[PDB]
Amino acid sequence: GLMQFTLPVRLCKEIELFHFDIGPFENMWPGIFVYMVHRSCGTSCFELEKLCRFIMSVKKNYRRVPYHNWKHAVTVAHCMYAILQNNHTLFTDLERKGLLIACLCHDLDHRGFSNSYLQKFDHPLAALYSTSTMEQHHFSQTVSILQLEGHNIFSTLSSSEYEQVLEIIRKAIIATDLALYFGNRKQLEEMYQTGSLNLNNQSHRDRVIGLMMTACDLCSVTKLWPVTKLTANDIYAEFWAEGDEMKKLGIQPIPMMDRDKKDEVPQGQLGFYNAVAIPCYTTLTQILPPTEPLLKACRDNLSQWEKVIRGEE
Ligand SMILES: Cn1cc(NC(=O)c2nc(C3CC3)ccc2Nc2cncnc2)c(C(=O)NCC(C)(C)O)n1
Ligand SMILES: [Mg+2]
Ligand SMILES: [Zn+2]
Repeated sequence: GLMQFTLPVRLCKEIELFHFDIGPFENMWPGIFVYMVHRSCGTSCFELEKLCRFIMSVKKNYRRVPYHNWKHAVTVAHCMYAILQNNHTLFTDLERKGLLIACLCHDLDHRGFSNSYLQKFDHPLAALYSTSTMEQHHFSQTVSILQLEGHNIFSTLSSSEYEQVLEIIRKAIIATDLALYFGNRKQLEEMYQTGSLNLNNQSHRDRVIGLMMTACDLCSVTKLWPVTKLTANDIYAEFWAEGDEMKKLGIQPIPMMDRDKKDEVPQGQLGFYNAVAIPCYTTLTQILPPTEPLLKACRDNLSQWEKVIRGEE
């Protein structure tokens, strides 16, 4: 209770910023996450012994893949921290509790392959879950660990408040199916612009929380260039591995996933920045102005990709 986590000065300062990198020291990441919970939610939110045992079970059940790993899970959790600490009054006590835990669990048990490859491989999870195949599997994993003994971190909530938070976490983990981002944003764009957006409307809240979960998920496009550039390599290591497996089924993969098509990558990032990221953060700023720094960071990294095409690097 009187046991505050304190980070070295550089981290203490640099963790409040949006563009923070959580560093290459794995064993610090659980402390970082706990520091973030305590400042974002409170020292009372979670029994510190149940939290630490949860955190380390979640860590155990992320795999050793290049991108969709334990570092991603913590990275995404930080971007959510940053948003909440810059939107102090807007979000309920349960929302702050739920969301940080959703982000840490969003990609639980990721294999390094998309929903499309699970379908075309005819994987069992495709049979169980036709749409948002992995994201439903992720949430299934979270629920499984929450229920392990000495892991129920929400044991002080009422039966209703506990259903509330698992629903927040369910919607939040499904939201990270990018195939749902497009319509969700498009519906928030109109609502803002026609001025019918209303944060007391709980169907609108689910949408805005949906945007926050994309924003956080893609937040490697919102780092300083050297972190974004280097994380590109990790994401494309999963992409090219999946295309290898697409080739293996007798399917010529989309250039993105074809490791013979590395020349096309800069342009592919443009199309991604213009098509998915700039619009994601634009629409997020319009709803949550103090998230502007994610847009600024995104655009800077958009410019660095133009500069790579122009040969200046
Ligand atoms: C050519 N191309 C690249 C794509 N995606 C990515 O490059 C990308 N995806 C994600 C996850 C999925 C959200 C996260 C980071 C990413 N890049 C990145 C850059 N720098 C640092 N870290 C990460 C797409 C794409 O998915 N289009 C959308 C579809 C293909 C679904 O239409 N198309
Ligand atoms: Mg995912
Ligand atoms: Zn993710």
